[PDB]
This record gives sequence, C-alpha cells and structure tokens, in this order.
Amino acid sequence: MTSTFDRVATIIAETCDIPRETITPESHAIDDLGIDSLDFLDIAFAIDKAFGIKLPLEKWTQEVNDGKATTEQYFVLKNLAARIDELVAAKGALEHHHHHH
Repeated sequence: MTSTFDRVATIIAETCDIPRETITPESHAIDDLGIDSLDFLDIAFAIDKAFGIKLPLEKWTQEVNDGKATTEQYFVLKNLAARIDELVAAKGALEHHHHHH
C-alpha cells in the first residue's frame, strides 16, 4: 500500500499543529480541519518535495473559485491523495509500489 493519504496527513499535522491520526481520508482541509487555502499552498509545496511531483494547486484553487470545480474535489484528503498518486504514476511510468510498516 502506497499510503499517499498517510504522508499528506502527516504534512498537515506538521503544518497546523494537530495529531495526524485525527485527519481521516474524508476530512475537508478548509470546512472540517479549519485550515485556510494559503496554508494548503504550503502543504501542497511540502507534497511537491515529498512525492517529487508538480501539483498545479494554483489552477485547482482557481477552478474552485471560478465555479469550474468544488473545493472538495481538490481540498479533501482522499481526492487530494488520489490527484497526487496519479501524478506519481504519470511521472514514474513504472509501478509506484512501496511497502512499509
């Protein structure tokens, strides 16, 4: 299991001084966790380093605000982790499988 959510939940924990374990996959960064979109830029930049991916977070936030998309689709842990995991697979070409404890 490439626990993409797990690593991002840890990043969020470090960001907003909160326990990682209380962040569930269906937690909304803004509505639920009470984390502003500006902090979510820093979170995404920490993901950018961690996974070695380029999150177009600027366009995703723009889609939300311009009614192209809803906030949930990019700012919920399950959806965000899926976006990340797609970009890890796309850049990797080979399988991004990594086992851990």
